[PDB]
Amino acid sequence: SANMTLTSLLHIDNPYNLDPAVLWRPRPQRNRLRVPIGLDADGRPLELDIKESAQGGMGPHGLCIGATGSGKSELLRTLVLALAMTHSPEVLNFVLVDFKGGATFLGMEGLRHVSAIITNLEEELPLVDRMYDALHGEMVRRQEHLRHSGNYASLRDYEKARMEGAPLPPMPTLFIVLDEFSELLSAKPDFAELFVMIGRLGRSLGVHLLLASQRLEEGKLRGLDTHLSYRIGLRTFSAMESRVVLGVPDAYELPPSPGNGYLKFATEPLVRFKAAYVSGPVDEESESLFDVVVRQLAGHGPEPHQIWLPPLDVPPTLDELLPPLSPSAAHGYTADGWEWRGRLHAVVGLVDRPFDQRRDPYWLDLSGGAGHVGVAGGPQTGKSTMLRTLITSLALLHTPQEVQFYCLDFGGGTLAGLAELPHVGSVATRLDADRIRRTVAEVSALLEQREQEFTERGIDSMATYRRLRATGEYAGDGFGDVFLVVDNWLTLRQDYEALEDSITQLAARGLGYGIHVVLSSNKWSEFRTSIRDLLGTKLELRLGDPYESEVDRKKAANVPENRPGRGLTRDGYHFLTALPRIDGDTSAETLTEGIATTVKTIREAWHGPTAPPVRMLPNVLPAAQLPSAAESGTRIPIGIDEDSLSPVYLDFNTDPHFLVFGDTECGKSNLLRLITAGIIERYTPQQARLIFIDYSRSLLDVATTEHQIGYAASSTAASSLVRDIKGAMEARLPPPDLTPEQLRSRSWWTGAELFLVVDDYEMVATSDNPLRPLAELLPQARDIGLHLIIARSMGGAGRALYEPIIQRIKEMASPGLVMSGNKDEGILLGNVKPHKLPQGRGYFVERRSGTRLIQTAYRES
Ligand SMILES: Nc1ncnc2c1ncn2[C@@H]1O[C@H](COP(=O)(O)OP(=O)(O)OP(=O)(O)O)[C@@H](O)[C@H]1O
Ligand SMILES: Nc1ncnc2c1ncn2[C@@H]1O[C@H](COP(=O)(O)OP(=O)(O)OP(=O)(O)O)[C@@H](O)[C@H]1O
Ligand SMILES: [Mg+2]
Ligand SMILES: [Mg+2]
Repeated sequence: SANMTLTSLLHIDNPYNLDPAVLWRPRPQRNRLRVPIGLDADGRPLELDIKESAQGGMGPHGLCIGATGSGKSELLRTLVLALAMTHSPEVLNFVLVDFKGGATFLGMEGLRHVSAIITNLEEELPLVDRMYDALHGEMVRRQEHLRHSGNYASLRDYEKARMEGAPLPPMPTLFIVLDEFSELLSAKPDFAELFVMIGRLGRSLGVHLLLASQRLEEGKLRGLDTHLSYRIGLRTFSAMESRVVLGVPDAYELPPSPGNGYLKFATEPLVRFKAAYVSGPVDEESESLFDVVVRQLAGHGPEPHQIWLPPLDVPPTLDELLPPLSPSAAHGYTADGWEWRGRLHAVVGLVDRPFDQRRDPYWLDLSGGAGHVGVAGGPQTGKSTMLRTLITSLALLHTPQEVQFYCLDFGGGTLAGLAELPHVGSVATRLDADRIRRTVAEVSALLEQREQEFTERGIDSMATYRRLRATGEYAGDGFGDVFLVVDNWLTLRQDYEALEDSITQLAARGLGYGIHVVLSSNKWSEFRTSIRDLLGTKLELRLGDPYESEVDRKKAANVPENRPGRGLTRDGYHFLTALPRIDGDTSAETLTEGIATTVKTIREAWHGPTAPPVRMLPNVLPAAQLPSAAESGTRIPIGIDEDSLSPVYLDFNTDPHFLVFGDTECGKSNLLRLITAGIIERYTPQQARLIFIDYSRSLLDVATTEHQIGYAASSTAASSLVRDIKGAMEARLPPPDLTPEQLRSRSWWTGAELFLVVDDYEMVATSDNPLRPLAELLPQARDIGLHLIIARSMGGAGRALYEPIIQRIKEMASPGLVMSGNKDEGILLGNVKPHKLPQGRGYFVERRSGTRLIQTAYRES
């Protein structure tokens, strides 16, 4: 027995001129799914009929065993190719599976019969579980098709009803060839359930299975030995393996030459045969016969139903998951005229649904309820990338007047690439602490504004507000839907604990007023229990721990460790985050160049008002911007705070004294002239008078008025001015028997109040301090008309806190200001230790409102 060509057994004279029309002709009931595989001893061809026993013979399913060198690989090629040359893709589809990296089905791709070639599963082991659901889904799909089409019971009933005289789609029988199923089950033994289900359903569903392995052990065929009708035994490894698949050890004794084997079915005798080949040439009195055949058959017939889809390797882009994007008129670069534009929906990635034999785009409904977005994942998992997609995705479906973004980049500084977007208004890095506080303060203010205004106007919900601005006839707040983005929440609740509770309350009531938070961190446990529950839309990636997950502990573990972008959809499915690109390139190494081009496209397509910036404390605040005397009253504005950028006042009718510390050239003398000038504009010389102690002579600009009483530039002139004002205020001291009314009205004395303005107190606080005698009057300064306004340098200020004058001023809780300095001096006033501050800036300390960062005003001349 030499070796014969398959073209010979199929009665084909000319292989180089195949006609698919005369190959896929309607075959008789017996010849259906019946092809020759080789010749027997006598010389008669041996046919394999994989039809059910009730229709033909050798049952629906079968098994093939053959050790290395038995031609197991070549046999499987011959069987498939023969079936392909005898049937149309209309009536037959293949699922070719090899557990190990075998090139058995290499070249089968061209055939329209082949739905999927699943090779090499020993490596990416979880693919087995996917392949389970992909096939399990096919079983259910075929069944529901038979339940729906009519109420048929089997494919055969369906098929010829269809071909009898009916209108139905062709439903081809499915042939599944799984190689090395033995070492597959020894890897994932739970997979055997699929096999059993096939043996239970496959006959009616038209699904035929062929289990092939290099070597077998008897345990593997548990609950399968019955369903496997025909058995092809090539040269086995042991005598027992030959037995468990045939009943006799005859396969062990087969010649080492490949091609020889036996064929057992039911109770009918073995038939030794010799398989034909397809991997050779043909002669006459290079290239294989396989290639020649496939080359001609490829491209003919209906393309098969996809059972297996590309298993989540290369990430998609935003243009890939969205309709064609075009520069619209007064709508920017967006999906012009799309139904889902400006619906607060955003596409993020691609979800894998293998059971449903499809892959869905992942969409988020930030239109309320789930408007808050949370992201978690271990180091280098793909967070910072995820955020950039979500922002860009929203940026593509919305105009900068509809959405705004304010970011706190605490995870890599990658967000700075989107800073030129018209949708963003601020991108604060970890080094810009001033902008970080303001970014949160700005949104906090907007929330409070919308909290009141929405009730004042006829606005019942944020949906209405969005609908009002949509008319293009309403301005509102100047904002739309605002998104506060934090890259690393952990970093935030460490360096800025105060902002944790701040942003938390933003989330607790912001969704109803169009304020969204988009927070990201490493672990869900890094989010406090109070705020973690507020994140409606959670986007979970690969975690450092599969537990602590917010979807499924189990599933979380199956998420690829070192494959960035992979995650777990809320429904419990694997997905892959898209890339923030609209170019089309899906390569992560050229991401930087990609993002920059996307932002460039969106910005240049938008020719309107951009996102409102985060306003901050001015480097220089003009005193003219402060409320006038006719506005404030007797109160004197000195600057604005960081909290709400609102004026900060000093009311000398409530607290009589004021004290300010600060290093050299910080703004002491300027603040002193500012406060003084405020007194001039609000008091008449018969209401309040001034006395200056200015050794450095910095206060000449404000000592020219009629209020001026005494000006001292020397220690002698200073202490001289103390003697006469001491005895003066001593005269105003309350008589013992005064009624409470007389006390609070200050009736027993008349005249003006005295404002003692002292600049450079460190230079006047020598061994013999001129201000010392007045120390005993400072507590009684309220019952009289005394006021102390003192400025002192930073050096040795901490130890000066114990001086009689200052120690009593601080004791009676006088308003104070701590400007630029160092921490060596310790806490001077309030609860904040001094540090390097820009000119004019300081920490305003008041008994009420406590400590507050403010910016003092600059007064020229
Ligand atoms: N969906 C994706 N597809 C392909 N590559 C990705 C994807 N997501 C992230 N990457 C790659 O992973 C790298 C890290 O991304 P990213 O900075 O988002 O992770 P991270 O968790 O924020 O890192 P870190 O924890 O250090 O801040 C990037 O260089 C990017 O190229
Ligand atoms: N409120 C302010 N805002 C911005 N800049 C200011 C303010 N006040 C002062 N400056 C700047 O600081 C510089 C010094 O101001 P000022 O004379 O108040 O310092 P000082 O407290 O008197 O220090 P020194 O006692 O060492 O002179 C000035 O050149 C001025 O431009
Ligand atoms: Mg990061
Ligand atoms: Mg000064």
